[PDB]
Amino acid sequence: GHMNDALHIGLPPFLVQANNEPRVLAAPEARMGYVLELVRANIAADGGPFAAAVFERDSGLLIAAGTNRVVPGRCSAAHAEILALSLAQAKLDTHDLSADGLPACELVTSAEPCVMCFGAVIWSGVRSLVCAARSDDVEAIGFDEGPRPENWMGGLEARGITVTTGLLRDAACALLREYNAC
Amino acid sequence: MNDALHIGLPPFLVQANNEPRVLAAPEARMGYVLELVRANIAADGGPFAAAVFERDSGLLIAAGTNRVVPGRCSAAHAEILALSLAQAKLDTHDLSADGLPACELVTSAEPCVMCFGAVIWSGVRSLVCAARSDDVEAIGFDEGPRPENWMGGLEARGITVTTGLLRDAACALLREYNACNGVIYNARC
Ligand SMILES: Nc1nc(N)nc(O)n1
Ligand SMILES: [Zn+2]
Ligand SMILES: [Zn+2]
Repeated sequence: GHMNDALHIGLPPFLVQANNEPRVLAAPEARMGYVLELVRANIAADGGPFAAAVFERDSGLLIAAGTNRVVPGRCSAAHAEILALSLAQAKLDTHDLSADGLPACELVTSAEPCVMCFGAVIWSGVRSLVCAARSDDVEAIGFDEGPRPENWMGGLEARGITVTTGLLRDAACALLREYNAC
Repeated sequence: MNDALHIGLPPFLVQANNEPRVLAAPEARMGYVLELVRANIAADGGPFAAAVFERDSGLLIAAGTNRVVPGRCSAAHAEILALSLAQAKLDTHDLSADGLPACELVTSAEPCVMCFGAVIWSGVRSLVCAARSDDVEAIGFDEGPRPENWMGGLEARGITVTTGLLRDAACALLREYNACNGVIYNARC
C-alpha cells in the first residue's frame, strides 16, 4: 500500500503469476472458468470473492487479471475490475484499450459491477463485459453494488460495450456461498 | 509494470503529499486544490485535482490529480488518487473506521460516476466541489451516466455535498487547458 513517489498496490503470487504467464482461452466459459480459479485463489489470499480479467475479445489471449485487494491492500478502489483494467492498459502502453491498432478488449468478471467499476468499465476502452453472478447474488452475500443509473446495462451497451450475464453463474455462486459460509 | 498496480506521482504531487499543511476555511482548501490543477496541467496531466483533508482541523492527509494519460490508466482520476493515497497513508481501506477523524474530499470539479462510487466506498463524510458538472462537459470531458439525483444519493449515505466553491477560478483553469489542448504549437502555453 503505502509509499510516496507512487500509489502502489502489490499483488499476491497467483495474481502476479496470472498477469505474466501466457494464456489463450478462446471459449467464453474458458475465460470465466479461469476467472473463477482466481476468485478462489483470492479468498485463500485474504481477499474478497471477486476476480476479473481483460482478454482480447476474439483470440482469448489473457492480457491482465485482477482480484479484490481492498482489505489486504488498504484501498477501497481495489475492486477486481479496476486492477484488471488498469493492469491491462499498463501492459498495452495506453490508457485507452480501444485506441487505433489495438485488438478489441473484453473484461470478463466474476460478478456484475458496482457503480464505481461501472464507470471504470466505460472510460477503460474495453468493448465487452461478460459477467457470472448477478447483482442479486452479490447483494445477498453482503456486498453493496451502490446507486447505479437505472439501466446500467443499456448505459454500457450504448457506448460500444456489449453486456452478457449469468455465464457460469452457478459455479460463481458456489464460490460466493462458500465465502459467505466462512 | 506487471507485478503491482503502480501509478507514479510527479515530483510536485509527491511534495503535496509530503509537506504538512493546515487549511481551515473551505476557500483555503479549495485554493490549494486549484494550485494543483494548474501544476498538473504543467505536468502533462488533465485539468483536475483533489485532496483528502480532516474535515474538522483542515489537516491535509493526501492529494491527487488526473494522471490518466501520463500514467496510462483510465482509472487514475484525481479523486481516486487523492482517496487512495489517503487510505494508504492512514493504513486502511476505510477512511471512517473507528479511530480515524472524519475525512473530507476537496475536488476541483464534480465527480464522474466512477469517482462518484469511489466516494461512496472511500469512507469520506463530505465532498466539496469546485466546477459544476456542466462546466466540465462544456470543454469536452464526460461525467458519464451518474444515477439520477446522485447528489441526494450521496447525501442519503451521510456524505455531505457542496458544489461551486471557487467555481470561477475553477472555470478559468478549465478554459486555459482547453485553449492549450490542440497539437499546433502555441508558444504562450
Ligand atoms: N461491492 C462490490 N461489488 C462487486 N461486484 N465487487 C466488489 O469488489 N465490491
Ligand atoms: Zn467495484
Ligand atoms: Zn472521475
